Amino acid sequence: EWQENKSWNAHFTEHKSQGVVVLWNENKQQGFTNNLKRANQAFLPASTFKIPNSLIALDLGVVKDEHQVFKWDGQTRDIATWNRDHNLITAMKYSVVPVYQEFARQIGEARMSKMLHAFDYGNEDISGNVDSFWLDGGIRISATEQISFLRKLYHNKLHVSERSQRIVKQAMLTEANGDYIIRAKTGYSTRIEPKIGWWVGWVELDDNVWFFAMNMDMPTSDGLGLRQAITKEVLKQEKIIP
Ligand SMILES: COc1ccc(-c2cccc(C(=O)O)c2)cc1
Ligand SMILES: [Cl-]
Repeated sequence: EWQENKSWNAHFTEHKSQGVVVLWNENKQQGFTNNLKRANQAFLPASTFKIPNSLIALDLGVVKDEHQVFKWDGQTRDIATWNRDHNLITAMKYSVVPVYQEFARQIGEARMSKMLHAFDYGNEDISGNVDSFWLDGGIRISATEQISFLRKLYHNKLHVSERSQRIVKQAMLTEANGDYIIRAKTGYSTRIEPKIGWWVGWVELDDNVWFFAMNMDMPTSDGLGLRQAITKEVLKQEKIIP
């Protein structure tokens, strides 16, 4: 049911890094990873938390739809794409933390906690600031737990409306061509050690879906592109994508 393929470790060592890739073959109900223990190691989700955060905001009506404009608050931040108006699609695309912090404040601690328990999300612990716990609070989630959560989202089995789940899956759209569709979300955790990068989502094929969750050590922002590049090298090696 789970199989460990250490040959994938080469994809991390080539960049003098360390990490895990977890793949789940939905048709076969079989999982594959280079490191079974790290596959189950729990980290801060960082911006991968925008997936459940989006679902909750939509289902509570904090966000009406994917077109509602959230105006820039006028504070110039170090990420240029953050200093502009956004909707849910672009807020996800550019991982706009301040927009989602406003979501979290409107959701509030009580409803946020209830919804994460309902989602069985990670350790379900939101200790810390209601608008930063996923960056520097007590919430933790592993790669296999990310896949478990994503499988529910894909099948519309989370305890929010179908509409909310469809909109979030629209917002997760990352790449699409004649060969595959990727719906995914990046994360970059820097506020508490160890600094890591995330990429979680799935690859839609004609007759199967491959769910994936990867994280890797990320001492500097220079390596952020490796989150997707390493995942794609594994998918290519396993003949999942050309
Ligand atoms: C060194 O600090 C930072 C802080 C934030 C980012 C960032 C901001 C928005 C999107 C992404 C990204 O995943 O593409 C990364 C980078 C570096
Ligand atoms: Cl879509």
